[PDB]
Amino acid sequence: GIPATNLSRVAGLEKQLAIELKVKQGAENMIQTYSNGSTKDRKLLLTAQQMLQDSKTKIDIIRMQLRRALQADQLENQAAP
Repeated sequence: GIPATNLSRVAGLEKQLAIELKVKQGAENMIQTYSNGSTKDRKLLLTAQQMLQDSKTKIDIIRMQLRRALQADQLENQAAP
């Protein structure tokens, strides 16, 4: 998964982030819309709330993985004993 033509590792991590935005942003859009007046569904309201909580949690997890990816690839001098 070298950061070059391969784009194997980059594509995997990048796509994951994209999916998160779709679900997270999607949930937020629904929550705000409900407050407006149109839908204002109570059952749906809570449902979206749960969606956002789970979605955001996974995002932070993936972010950590990214940083870890760069650390491993970099190595920096001799590997620590």
